[PDB]
Amino acid sequence: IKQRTLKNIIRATGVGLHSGEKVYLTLKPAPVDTGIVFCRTDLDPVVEIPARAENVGETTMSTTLVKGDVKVDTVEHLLSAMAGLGIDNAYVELSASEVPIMDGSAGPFVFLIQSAGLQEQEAAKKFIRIKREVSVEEGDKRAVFVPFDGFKVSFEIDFDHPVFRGRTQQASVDFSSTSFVKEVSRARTFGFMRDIEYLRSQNLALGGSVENAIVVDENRVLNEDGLRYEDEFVKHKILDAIGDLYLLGNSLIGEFRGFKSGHALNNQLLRTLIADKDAWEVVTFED
Ligand SMILES: C[C@@H](O)[C@H](NC(=O)c1ccc(C#Cc2ccc(CN3CCOCC3)cc2)cc1)C(=O)NO
Ligand SMILES: [Zn+2]
Repeated sequence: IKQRTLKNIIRATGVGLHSGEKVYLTLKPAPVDTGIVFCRTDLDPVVEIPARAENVGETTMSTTLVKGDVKVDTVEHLLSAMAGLGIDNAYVELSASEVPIMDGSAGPFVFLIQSAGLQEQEAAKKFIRIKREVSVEEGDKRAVFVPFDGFKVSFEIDFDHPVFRGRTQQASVDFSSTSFVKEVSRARTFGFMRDIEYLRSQNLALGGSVENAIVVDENRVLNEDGLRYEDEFVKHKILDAIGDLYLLGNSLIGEFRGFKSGHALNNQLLRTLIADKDAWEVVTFED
């Protein structure tokens, strides 16, 4: 009902998944109507980039926010955690151009946010409510918003790989009955060994390891300790979608369905929705 921020400042450290750079992350409370703002504190002047669809850059690997010649790479997992915990306002300070990958999931971030504490603010919380279907497609990929009285995220993947043979590749999460933390937050990012070796040849995925990603070779999951969920891969796609959806700037009242979608198509959906003014409205929980 009311806007939420952090109660205290909290710090964490990690490595950027693509850049491999050590990064210091500081989450800070922020005033009412700030939204989630990334701050590049290594730069003078400090560059603030609100986590909004208009600040997304063209990047095929992850969601990247850009302002001038400055970027903040790989924001989706931390944004998913902000969205999952209903954090309206926060500054996310970074000492480098990439959010740390942590364990590849939103687990460390949801724990970090809860550890900082939650602070109720003196302003009504606003939600973006989907009023009509908005859909984007490209080839076999689709991402759609549908009106829904609540918040629901559906995803389907379809990989031609034996690890995916008979494995859950579709999942739907209705957040009125399911906990973001319990069933989505711990889902780790994943990569196919071929895709990974190719990113490595482009000097990308430098901070990647079996400690922060599920690595799938031609036969099996390489990670010795296995999966956190039988449907971990599709649950991570849901985690990614929730982070991308949070670039709308407010919690969503609606349903998202993704069909082999990724950050590029998710962002195209956000832009089409915003441009389609009659397809959405910004409302309070009471309204
Ligand atoms: C939708 C998601 O697929 C998407 N994830 C990514 O695109 C993504 C994930 C992980 C990585 C990585 C990595 C990495 C892991 C291990 C090794 C070491 N070895 C290399 C050879 O095999 C044995 C191990 C090197 C690098 C790269 C990219 C996402 O979550 N977007 O949000
Ligand atoms: Zn991801």
